[PDB]
Amino acid sequence: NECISVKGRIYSILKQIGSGGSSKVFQVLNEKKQIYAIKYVNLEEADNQTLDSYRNEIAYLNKLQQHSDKIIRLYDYEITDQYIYMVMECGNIDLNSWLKKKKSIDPWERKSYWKNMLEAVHTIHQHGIVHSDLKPANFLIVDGMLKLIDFGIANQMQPDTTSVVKDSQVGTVNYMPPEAIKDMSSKISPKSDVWSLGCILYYMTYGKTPFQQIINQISKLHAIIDPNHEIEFPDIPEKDLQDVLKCCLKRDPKQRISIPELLAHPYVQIQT
Ligand SMILES: [Cl-]
Ligand SMILES: [Cl-]
Repeated sequence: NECISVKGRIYSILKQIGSGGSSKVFQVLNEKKQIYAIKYVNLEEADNQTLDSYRNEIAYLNKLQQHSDKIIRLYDYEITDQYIYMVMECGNIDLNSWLKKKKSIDPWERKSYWKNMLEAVHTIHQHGIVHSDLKPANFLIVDGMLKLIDFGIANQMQPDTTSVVKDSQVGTVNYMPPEAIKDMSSKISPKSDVWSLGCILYYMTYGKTPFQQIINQISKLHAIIDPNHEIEFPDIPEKDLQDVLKCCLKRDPKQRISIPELLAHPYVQIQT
């Protein structure tokens, strides 16, 4: 059936994982029958700003390879004026797809994923990137590890079928930090990613993001910035987890906990 050549290396297409804006992802095999994911981007009719954002995303992905194995591997790539191919490490399943099909998450699993997420995001912060759009879909489960897939630089959407890609009703403000919303009139910092990570852990803890129940988007944004609107933190066995969540979801980012401090938190450091 179909092949893709990248830097002269031939890859046969096992299957298509999804589509995007003008994008496709495929599971492929090399000549030794080792599996990879190839992202294809059609550059035809794409503007400098999008090109530049992909160029910049690739440069960062490329550079940060060496710094953390909680970043998706970029084995190789090919860029012309007409297209991009990126040869990347293939995963098992994204975190959102995984969480959506899980009844309840094992406490140990949750903690372990939490550590992976902190480390990946810590890495990008150390190279001056604030992602600013973190959600479960930005993480891929690989060998039982979470790996960050993108840096929020590229104007890309993670792979899905035709109906989802053309669905105007996807794109949540459920993970959006208060300081971004008050920005609207640079409030965004590494603390913004802490809030979003906090919403992911909260989800993995209580089965919903903090404001998921507010269905009107404008109402939801109103609740996110409203200090008087209390976030519920139901008592749970893991008191360290409960604390983490309270520390990540402080509306004032100066009061909000940082990543280096999350990495020294009991929830992360003390076992059983
Ligand atoms: Cl895309
Ligand atoms: Cl629990």
